[PDB]
Amino acid sequence: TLNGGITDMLTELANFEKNVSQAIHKYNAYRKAASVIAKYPHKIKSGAEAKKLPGVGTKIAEKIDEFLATGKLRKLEKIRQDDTSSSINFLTRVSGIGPSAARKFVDEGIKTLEDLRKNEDKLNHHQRIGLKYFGDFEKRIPREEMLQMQDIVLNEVKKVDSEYIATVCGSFRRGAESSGDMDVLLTHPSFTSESQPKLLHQVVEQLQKVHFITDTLSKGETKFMGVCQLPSKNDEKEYPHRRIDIRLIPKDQYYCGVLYFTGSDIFNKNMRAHALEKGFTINEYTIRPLGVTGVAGEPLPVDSEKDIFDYIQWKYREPKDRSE
DNA sequence: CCGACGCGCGCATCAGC
DNA sequence: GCTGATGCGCC
DNA sequence: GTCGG
Ligand code: NA
Ligand code: NA
Repeated sequence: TLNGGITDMLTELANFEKNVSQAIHKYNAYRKAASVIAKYPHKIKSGAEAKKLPGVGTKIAEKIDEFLATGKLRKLEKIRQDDTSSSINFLTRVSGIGPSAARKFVDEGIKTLEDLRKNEDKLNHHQRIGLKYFGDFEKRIPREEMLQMQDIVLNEVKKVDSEYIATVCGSFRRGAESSGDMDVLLTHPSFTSESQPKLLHQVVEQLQKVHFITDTLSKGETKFMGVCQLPSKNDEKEYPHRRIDIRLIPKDQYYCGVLYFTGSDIFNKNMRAHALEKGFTINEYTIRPLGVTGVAGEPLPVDSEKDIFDYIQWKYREPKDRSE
């Protein structure tokens, strides 16, 4: 809570910019500000003190002065009591309702969850499933539930084909106390960049046979997005439903994907800006050499995560320590 | 001053032909 | 019927 | 909104 009142404000402003204003660069500007402020180790006492930080400019500085002198933000107080704006903001908390659907709904008088319940006919399939599990989807997932979840995912995936490789990435892979969802990266030997896609459906189908996956938000041939729920012990309170994603990557790109999706995020930007001060370009799929021109060669065979630690030649930095 | 800002990705849905 | 654009939720 | 060419 050193600067919590300031970051809460910047994050509040950010959400309104994303959801009501539909100004995504302001959203990220506000969130960037909140990030550098949350990590600044002093109780900020002035907008001017703040403006020294990268991502804090004049306007956010002035907003801090008003916050620090009066407790509040006039613009925020006003927006907060504003029925149209705050309804739009709120409906975006329904998964499948982004800022356009929420603008559309608040135009036609749908402002609340109940209003959606009375107009299910006007929600696509994703939105219905977001509305149904609205509460569950806002709970975090404790690491201990992630382990049981990961037990089921790996058990069943090896059950369909012992040659599948599955990895749970996300902050969970780095050891997090809790997770917001489960991101599962899938691969098979029979799936290369130069390849046949039957493999995702087989795994989704097995996880629905054991009633682990309960609903389907979107499915294709390389990405699945849906809902899962741990089995209850018959007598106990039933676990909340959880968001789950499963990505079928090719094998020659898999460990690039594992690294990318594991992260953490800013770990990778260091990992990448400081990747090419060495001569091997990196993204999410491949590591490719460059030349004095700057055009890429052809990517060299990463078949374990740690050949991105040979090609750029860092030592071992495991899931654990990739905080940045 | 004025554009960049994830030099972003898979899938579901809509606008349009 | 199709393509391309736009909406969406994410590491 | 903040940065930088
Ligand atoms: Na600054
Ligand atoms: Na939403």
